[PDB]
Amino acid sequence: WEIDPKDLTFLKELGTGGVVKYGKWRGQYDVAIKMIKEGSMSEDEFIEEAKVMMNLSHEKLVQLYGVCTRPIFIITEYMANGCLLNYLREMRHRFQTQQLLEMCKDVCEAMEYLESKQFLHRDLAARNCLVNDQGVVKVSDFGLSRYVLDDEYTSSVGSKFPVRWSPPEVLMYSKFSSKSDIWAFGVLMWEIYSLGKMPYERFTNSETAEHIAQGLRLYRPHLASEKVYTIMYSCWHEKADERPTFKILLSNILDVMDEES
Ligand SMILES: O=C(CNc1cccc(Cl)c1)N[C@@H]1CCCN(c2ncnc3[nH]ccc23)C1
Repeated sequence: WEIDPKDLTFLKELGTGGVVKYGKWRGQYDVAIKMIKEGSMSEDEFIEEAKVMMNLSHEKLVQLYGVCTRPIFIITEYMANGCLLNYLREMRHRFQTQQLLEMCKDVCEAMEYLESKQFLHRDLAARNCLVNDQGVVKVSDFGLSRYVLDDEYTSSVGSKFPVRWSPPEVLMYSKFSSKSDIWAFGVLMWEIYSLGKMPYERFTNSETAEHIAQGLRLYRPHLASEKVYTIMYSCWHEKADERPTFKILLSNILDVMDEES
């Protein structure tokens, strides 16, 4: 469960927000080293659950290799093409919709696995997915929000809360469940088919919440076929119990993949 930090070679910085670096493990294996900002996380709680998130293995989940326990380190799978949000916004890729659908299926596969384990992501969004050197999308930082201490992010009334990815029952009552992950998944499909535009682009968070409370929704990205739009729209039913499962969403996505080509 614990990785010896002396086995790490740091090679390049990948981002600061704490700090993420590219490096090697025992000379050979590529890794991401996440160096957590002091005071930013409930580290004891994180460490205890870290023991659980490593048994969470799936080809479409960014793999947790271990932790170093200042700053403590989270060592994970390295994803050469970075976060899905920036990849989507690189217009040079000139994606086909078949590739976009495959991105959606990648995430849906990961989320069905998490569902089968009764594990919530709680912050699913394109900014929390990564792309590897082969172009496969995997979902990262699942469950992480439970241990972030910043209160602009903890609470539904927070300036950093994922308002645009939250169902009505989350915005009004903080009711989290599998179906708030389902809702967020549908917004993620919208992000993917919109090549990474911000959901509810011309609205504030507060306008977005009123719009959702009123029963109005995101509409169809240009690159989305009717059958793809139907899939994402189904994640946004006002009644949580009316929303599909990730198993059902996976079948719907597989069906459309067949029908395109
Ligand atoms: O990992 C995050 C944010 N989450 C986070 C969570 C806990 C602690 C810390 Cl410090 C950060 N961002 C980085 C930015 C740079 C590009 N990234 C990667 N590139 C390439 N491979 C990779 N593997 C994992 C991340 C990764 C994502």
